[PDB]
Formats: sequence, C-alpha cells, structure tokens
Amino acid sequence: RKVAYLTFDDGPGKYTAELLNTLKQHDAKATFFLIGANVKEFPDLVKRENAEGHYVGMHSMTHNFAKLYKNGEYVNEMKEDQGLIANIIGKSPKLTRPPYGSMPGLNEGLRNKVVEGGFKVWDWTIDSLDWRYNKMPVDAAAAQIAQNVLTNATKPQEVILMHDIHPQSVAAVPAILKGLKEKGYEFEAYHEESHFPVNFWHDNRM
Amino acid sequence: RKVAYLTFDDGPGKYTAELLNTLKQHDAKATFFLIGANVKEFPDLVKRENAEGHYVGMHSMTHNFAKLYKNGEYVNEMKEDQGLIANIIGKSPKLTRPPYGSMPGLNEGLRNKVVEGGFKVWDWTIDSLDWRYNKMPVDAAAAQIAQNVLTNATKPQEVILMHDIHPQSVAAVPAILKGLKEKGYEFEAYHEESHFPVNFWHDNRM
Amino acid sequence: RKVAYLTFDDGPGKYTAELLNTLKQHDAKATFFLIGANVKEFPDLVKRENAEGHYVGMHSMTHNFAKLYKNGEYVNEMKEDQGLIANIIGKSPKLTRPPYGSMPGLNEGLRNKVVEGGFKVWDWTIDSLDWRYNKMPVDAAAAQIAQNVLTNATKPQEVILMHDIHPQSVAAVPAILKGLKEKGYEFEAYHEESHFPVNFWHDNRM
Amino acid sequence: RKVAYLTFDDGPGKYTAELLNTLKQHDAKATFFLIGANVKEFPDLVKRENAEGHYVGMHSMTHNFAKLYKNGEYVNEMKEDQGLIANIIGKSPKLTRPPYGSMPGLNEGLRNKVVEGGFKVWDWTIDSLDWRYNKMPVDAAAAQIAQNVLTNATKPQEVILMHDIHPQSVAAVPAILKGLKEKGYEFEAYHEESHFPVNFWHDNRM
Ligand SMILES: [Zn+2]
Ligand SMILES: [Zn+2]
Ligand SMILES: [Zn+2]
Ligand SMILES: [Zn+2]
Repeated sequence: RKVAYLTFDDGPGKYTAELLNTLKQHDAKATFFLIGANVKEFPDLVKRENAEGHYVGMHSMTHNFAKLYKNGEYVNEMKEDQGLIANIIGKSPKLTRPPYGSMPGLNEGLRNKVVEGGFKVWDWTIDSLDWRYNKMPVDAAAAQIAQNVLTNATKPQEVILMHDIHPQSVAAVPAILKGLKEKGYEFEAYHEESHFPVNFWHDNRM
Repeated sequence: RKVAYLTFDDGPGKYTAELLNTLKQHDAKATFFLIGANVKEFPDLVKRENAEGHYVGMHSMTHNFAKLYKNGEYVNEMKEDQGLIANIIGKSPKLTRPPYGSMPGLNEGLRNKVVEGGFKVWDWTIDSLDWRYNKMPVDAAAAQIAQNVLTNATKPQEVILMHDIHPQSVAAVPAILKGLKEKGYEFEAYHEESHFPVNFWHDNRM
Repeated sequence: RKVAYLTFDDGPGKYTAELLNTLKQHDAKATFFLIGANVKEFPDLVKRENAEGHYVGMHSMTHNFAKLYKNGEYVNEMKEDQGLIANIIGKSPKLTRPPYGSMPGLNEGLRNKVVEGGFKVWDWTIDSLDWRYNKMPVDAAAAQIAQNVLTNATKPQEVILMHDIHPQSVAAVPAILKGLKEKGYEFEAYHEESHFPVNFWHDNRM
Repeated sequence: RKVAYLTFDDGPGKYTAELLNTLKQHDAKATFFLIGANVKEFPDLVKRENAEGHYVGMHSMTHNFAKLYKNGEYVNEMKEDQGLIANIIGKSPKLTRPPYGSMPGLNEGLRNKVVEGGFKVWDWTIDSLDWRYNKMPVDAAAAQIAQNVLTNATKPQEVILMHDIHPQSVAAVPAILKGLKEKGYEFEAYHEESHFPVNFWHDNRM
C-alpha cells in the first residue's frame, strides 16, 4: 500500500478553490496547514476543505520565526490557530506543521510543550521547491514542480510539501496526481487515528 | 573484573522515568547527581531512583559557578541539597559531583571544607559530551553519544558523565548498556562503603 | 544529475591550504565564503582558492549579528568584503552567505537592499554542525561530521555548510568526498551564470 | 620489539635520587617532565637526569589549570621552563607534558601555538593511578601501583604516567621494571628524533 500525502501550507488563498476542484475530480484527498490570518479571511474555504474530506491543521498565527522558536510562542500560536479552525469545522485538529520546518527551531523544551499540549508535528519527506518558480511563466513552472515531486517519490509513504498560495503549485497538481497514480500511490489525507511520526527530529512522541 | 559507573547529572527531569525503566530492563544500576530545585519538583523520581537500587547524590542548588566557587558556597549548597534528598529517601548521601567538574572551581580551601564536612567528590573518567548533541535528530545524536562512551571505555573502572535531562542522552543508554556489557563491564551504582577517589585534583581525601 | 556544493565559511585560515590540496587530489571544486579580516590576513590563500577552480564569495566583515541585521549593515559589509576580494582575484563576486544564516536576521527590508545591490544569498540544505565537535579527538570528530553529511545527502542538489577554520572539519572532507561520490554526487563550485535560489526565506529574487 | 616509556611528572623532588639509582641499577632509561620551581630548587638532580641518559622535558611553571588553558599561558610557561632546563643541560628540550593532560585544556588555538613554537605534546597511554595511594602504607601501595601498570600494558608502545614526587610511586618502579621486562618490553627514554604522536586530541602535529 503506497500512500502519497499532499500537504498545502500557508493558505487558504485565491487559488485554493481551484485546487479543491482539481482534487475532487481526481478523487484525491489532501492535507491543509492554515495560517490564522487566512482562516479569518477565508472561512468558506476552510469549511470547504473539511467538508470535502481533506484534513485541516495548523500553520501558526504569525509565521514569524523569532516569535515561534526563540521567543517560544509556537504552542500558544498553534493553540490560537486551532480555536479559529474549530469555530468553523467543529473539531480541534491536533496536527501542526512548523513554519520553516521543525529543524532547528523546535528545541527540546518546545517539543515537550507540543507533547504536553496534545499536539503532533509533521514536517515532510519531499520538498516540491515550488517557491523557486514564483512569478515565472506558470505552465513551465508547474511541469518542473511536478518533476521535482515525481522523481523524488521513492518510498511507500511520502509527505509532499507544497504551498497552495502559489499559482504554479496548484497548476502542478494535475501532473503530480497522474504521475504518482502511475507509480501506484493512493492520495490520502492525514488521519489523526492513524498518526505516524514524520519530523526532522525523529521525535516519536510527536 | 570491570565496572562501569553510569552517572547522570542535573536531574531529575521529564526523561528520568524512562531512563529508570531502561536501567531496570537491563538490570543495570547507576548513580544520579541531583539539583535541589529538581529534587523539590520531582520528589517521586528521587524516591524511585533510590528504591530501585541506584545511588542518589548531590549536584548543588544553583549550579552557578560564581556562587559555588568564587563565593565559596559549594559545601553549603551540597549540604542543603543533601537534606532535601534525605527527607525523601531517609539517608544522607555523602558523595557530591561538582557542577562543571572540580577543575578549577574547587580550590584547596574548598577541598579542605569538603573534607571537613565529611563529603566526597566525584569527577569522571569519560565525558559522553551528551548535552552538546542537541541540534540533530535524537536517534542520530544518541548513536554518536554511544560511540563516544564505547570507544573510550578501556579501563577496569570507568565513571561516565551523562545528563538525564536531555532526550538524546537517555536515548543513547540502551546502546551503551549493550556495548559495554559486550566489552565485559558490569553496571553498578556508587557504594559509599567502597569509595575510591576520582577527581581532577588528584586529591585522595575526597 | 546529482551535485553536492561543499561550502566553507569563516576563512581563510591555517588549515585552508591542506583543504585545498585535498580537494585538488580528489578533483573536487567547492565554494568559500570569506570574512574580510581573513581576506586581509591570508591574501595568498584567497588567490589560490580562485586559481584552483573554486568559487570565492563573501561572509561579511564583522560576522556580528547586531551590526549586520539589527543595525542593517549587511549589504555594506558584503560590499566592503567584495571589494577586498576583487582587489585580489580581479572579479567582483555576487554571492553572499549570511553569518548565522539568513533566518531571521535578513528581514524583508534587508532582502530588498540585497536585491537592489545586485547580490545573491545562499543559505544551505545540510548543516554539518562541524564547529560543534571541538571537545573530542580530531579524527573521532571528523568521523561524526562525515556521518552527518553523508546520512543527510539525499536530494539531487545539496548545499553543505562547513567551516574550513576548524581542524576537525578539514579532516572530515576526505570521507565526505568518498562517500558522496559513491552516492552519485559530483562536487562543483557555485557558478554565477547558473544561479538557483537556496535560502530559508523562500525568496527567489536572491 | 615493544617499548615502555616510563614518564615521571612534577619533579624533581626528594625521592628522585633514589629513583635514578633504581633506573641505573636495572639499566632502564626514562623520561622526566619537570616543574620550573623544582628545576630551580634541584639543579643537581636535573643535571643527573640528563647525565644518566634520561630525557628531560617541561611540565610548566605554575601547574595552574586556569593560567595554562583558559588564560592561554601554556606556551609561555613551557618556554620559560625550557630556558631553566637549558641553563643546566645546555640544550632546549622540545617535549612538553600538559598538567592534567591536554584534554580539554589544550584547545585548537593553543595547539596551533604549541606547533608554531616548535613544541611537542605527550599525554600517556597508561595511568598508574599512583596518587590514589597518597599517605598510605608504602609497601602495599607500591604493589598495587605496579599491578595497575602491569595489567594495562598490552600494546607494543606504552607511555606510563607516574609522579616521582610520591614515595609509593618510586617504590613501585622495581616491580614494574621486572614485570614489563618479563612481558618483552624495553625501557627507553623519549628522543626527539624518535617522535611519534601520543596525545588525547590525536593531533598528529604535536
Ligand atoms: Zn509556511
Ligand atoms: Zn551539571
Ligand atoms: Zn560564519
Ligand atoms: Zn602534573
């Protein structure tokens, strides 16, 4: 059983409805890590992400490296973000995705607070590098991004980092779906009852 | 006859219960040097350490170089720590482990007071360097820490400096227990009635 | 299509000639990010780095976080460093490596100035952590550093952070060159005509 | 082949003449590492150590850990000590023995200064632990010290740490000479043209 977990960071945004349409057509399920300010701006999209079978998790309030890690606000911000999301979808998600990844920001003290707060942490196994192609002609960018993902998909479980706020990322998804389907992957959302560790610290409590 | 004395400093803390279970699992005995604040925060773990055959000794109250050595509060702090531990376990340990080691902090004047007060002092023969491995995945860290101990264990008596307040340190202990047993070591606690001196000053009164 | 970019920071210094010999022996090309004071102390090594096919770039004048980022002297210092290097090798390098990395020091204001000044910025994808291994035997340190690099080199493009001003770092390079070659990597210098972005801000302008 | 290098630290002193008689009696050659203040106090013994075929090297002026390593006076003290010895034996020895050993005191900066000053550094491979038995009955103490050394002598080259300022160490030497001879060891003095690295840093420049 090969499973590909598409994850989308930093949203919702103005390309997210398009992305949800694409996912629905391919019968694919994915995972979204949302920033607090955008949850407030785009409640309909948050509702729709959950309503269409995708997992909705937290990507912090400020996405500010200094506040999250050095000043130790990571858990406070994930908790706040969690409450905004719960006000819309009617449940409190446990999975967080660290802005800029957990390494080295999420130090041993913060990891304890994550565990104590009942939160999980997912990093990723494949970086799509979609940000490289910002503001470049979308068609060529999307194909490159698809290539970045397809050629790195080698393991039975892959967690793919993309950002749905970039147009070239959303445009890349059709090719990624067809390509990973060829390789024998199914596309699933994260499921809290089926948690397994995916983090740069190899901290199995998270 | 080869004996390895695992010694764990700065605790107890949030990884100590797991460490105790690991030691019990391998029928290993060890030595714990505790900080007063943590004695007061985790009295149950102090009681567990002594109840399960380990030696419990003192690692001061402040762990502050200037107060302990420059201001000469070493013996006062160890005496205070001693009493807190005695109230939990019903005996007054005599062995101390200097924060930052005895060299150069524990000057002759302080060594004289240590002896006058009936205390002993243990430094170490192997530094695991475990606390320094805090910027990498825990399992990778633990493996390198185990390597440091295993490669340097060459004497019939080894006193090994570790810190049970770091996750990578506790994670390193299974490989250390396995490896040194293969090398012919038995893992024992410090025994007051069988003191032998181990200190950087080569002072056999402590 | 796998390329490893060895990058060496904070130099030149007393181990750099040895490192250069090692790289030459293995027909490997690398990248050096120099501190102004060392450019002035070791001009013959700067010249040699460029003469032997390696890329020479800037790592500031002061390597001081407060001056570079809080006081915003980053671009000024990189330009001053650039001029010093230019007087030696006859080129004006465009690529800078931020002291302590770009995150979070290089705020948006500073990134704009970087771009307007015609500079580029590289962080890294692998941190060797080499500078942290300075309390153990040099060969033992080198082995653990090589392990850090080899175990983490999994992507088609890897940018490896090392420091040539530490003995254990230069001692690790032979095992690194051998190991990554077996993994299919070629060792190349940064090329300005072939810039791809590598920075923690995901800012593809620099 | 097999060579044992007996080395005696912290002298000369009031047992050194006896030790020299013992060495001569057994046709054994050794190495002495002298403290400046005792070179001043015991010039006849320094002359005699050289006259009877032993190596005379430096063990600093102050034997003060803080001055030597943290304050960085190691090379200055060794050079000063070197001059005192040279005034007696008419040449300037290059080999130093770090008070308390080189690890971790002799940091990378200090090792460079050692090398730049034309000095070498010898630690040891066998610790006699002679200080443990200070002020105990000399006969039993000497026997135990001999056992400590004989039991740990397993390699073709062994460098043995003793202190000729302890009476029990000098008393142990006959049993040590007898026992190691039976194991096939020759007793040689250090010679600069026969240098091979013996230091805890595995720094092959020293
Ligand atoms: Zn993000
Ligand atoms: Zn401590
Ligand atoms: Zn640097
Ligand atoms: Zn000494």
